[PDB]
Amino acid sequence: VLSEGEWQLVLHVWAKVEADVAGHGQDILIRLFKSHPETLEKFDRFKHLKTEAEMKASEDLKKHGVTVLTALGAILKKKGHHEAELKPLAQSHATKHKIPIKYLEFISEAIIHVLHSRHPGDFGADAQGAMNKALELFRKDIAAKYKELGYQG
Ligand code: HEM
Repeated sequence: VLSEGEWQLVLHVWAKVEADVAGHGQDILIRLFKSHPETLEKFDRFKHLKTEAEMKASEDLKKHGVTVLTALGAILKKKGHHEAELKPLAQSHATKHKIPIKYLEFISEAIIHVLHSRHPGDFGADAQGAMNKALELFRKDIAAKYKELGYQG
């Protein structure tokens, strides 16, 4: 369970992310797709993007980065009472999108990298530790849903 002080560190940096949801989303998806190319294969609509410049130019990719960060932000602001928000997400990503838990670890690592690039003064070690704990809780709760449905990752 994160303490209240850890949730404050998380939501203090996220309020910065929300100043520019679309640029943050771009940087995070592009990092994910470059570091782990297999994840790009899950998206029929982005499969055609071959270079980082093509990814940066894609309005559809930018739009989907806003979708992802908007849903994550809604979960974070629930501070670990996020059952209603998480359940629809785990069901679609297990049974429709077929995303293994491992890929949620990958995108977590991209999120933490981008936050540290863009917000050094609000993302020192103590915030980085709280954010890693929040994303682990996110993954742990999804993985429980996966297990129930027969997908565990
Ligand atoms: C922070 C983690 C993630 C969040 C909050 C998230 C959220 C979302 C949301 C809100 C949607 C649209 C509604 C829905 O289909 O349920 C979506 C769709 C999708 N997500 Fe995720 N997602 C995350 C991670 C991933 C990852 C790691 C992958 C793939 C490697 C993935 C693949 C997909 C696909 C294939 C779709 C449908 C996209 C389309 O063709 O319209 N998601 N995700």
